[PDB]
Amino acid sequence: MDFVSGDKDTTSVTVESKDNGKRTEVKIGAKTSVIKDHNGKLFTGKELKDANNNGVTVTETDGKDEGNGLVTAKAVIDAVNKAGWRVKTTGDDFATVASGTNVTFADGNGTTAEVTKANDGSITVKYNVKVAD
Amino acid sequence: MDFVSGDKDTTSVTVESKDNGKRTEVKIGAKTSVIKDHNGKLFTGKELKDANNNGVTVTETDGKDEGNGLVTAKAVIDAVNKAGWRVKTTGDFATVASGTNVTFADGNGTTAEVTKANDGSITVKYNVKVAD
Amino acid sequence: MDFVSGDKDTTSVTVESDNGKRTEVKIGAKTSVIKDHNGKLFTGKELKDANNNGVTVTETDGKDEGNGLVTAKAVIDAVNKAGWRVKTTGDDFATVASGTNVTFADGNGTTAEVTKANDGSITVKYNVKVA
Repeated sequence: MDFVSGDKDTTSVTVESKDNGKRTEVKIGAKTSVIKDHNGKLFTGKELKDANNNGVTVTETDGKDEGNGLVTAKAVIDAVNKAGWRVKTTGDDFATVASGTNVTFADGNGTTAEVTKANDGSITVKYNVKVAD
Repeated sequence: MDFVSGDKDTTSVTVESKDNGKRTEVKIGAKTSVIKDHNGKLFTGKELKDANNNGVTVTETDGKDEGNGLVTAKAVIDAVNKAGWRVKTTGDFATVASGTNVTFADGNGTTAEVTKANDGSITVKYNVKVAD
Repeated sequence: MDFVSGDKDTTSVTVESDNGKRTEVKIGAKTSVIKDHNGKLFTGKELKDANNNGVTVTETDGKDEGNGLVTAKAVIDAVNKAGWRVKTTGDDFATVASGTNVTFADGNGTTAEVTKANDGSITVKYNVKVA
């Protein structure tokens, strides 16, 4: 009887006999991959390790990770929670706006901010000008 | 022959002999975790159940879920589709999820101009309207 | 002696034998593909049955209801192609995905000011330029 896996990356089955005889244990585990991220954009281990060098510290085990294995709930959740779109900050680079981050469209000098949300969920942002007298 | 699993959270293997005498069935399954969300931010079961109290009803089974198990496609899809960034509503916050249309329109004495570069980068610019 | 799986969609266990005496047991994990359209994530069946325009979905993915597990690449590719749409005046709509730079620039008689607080909260304000 042989025990082989469908996909070597998703499922890992190893048979050992660490009892020096007659006791054959079959270890069945799920190989999981880690999801990385940078500048609000999700990256794999190999991509982030090979393409980016600045400000990032990637381990050797994560460096060889090409993201072909499965993922847990926590990994996905944290990945999305660290992912989003970047906005240009004036004072002159970029700031990462992830999911759940509050963005307030306020009014300033001689302007009137009007941000509305329809029942369909569609967002309409509009600025007005006030000219009296 | 022994049948043990690598990780108890990702994989669950149970050996039983309930199917009558001499018939020993080995059930091998993958333990999956559920993904929750609130205000466009993804939370685990335990996180959503324990941190937030208002307007939310989380079951006891989901309350103990720490998200150490695997996840299915539909769960991830719905989670992302219920996740996004919040905007201040002037009338108090509104959740902007994936795929929802955000229209930058112009109003009184203003001119909306939203352009899309080849890089995919969006440039939003407002103008003032002074004719004659 | 039976080898059965808990969920047929998440886990697949098959016992096979080509001639006599060699019985191999293949255990693999059935994975589902995550699709997307207009920045919104869809399953295989949903995209295939509900959407007709501009999209070509295979039959194997057409029956996919997204009940199986997912790999890292699938999730990563799915999220990075998902996001929120903005009205472009050229018009129509434009899909803004994750990691995409959105610059609030100033124009005629306007002054753009986008600031980021310590909380990470973004405050965008427009000013008027009257010299």
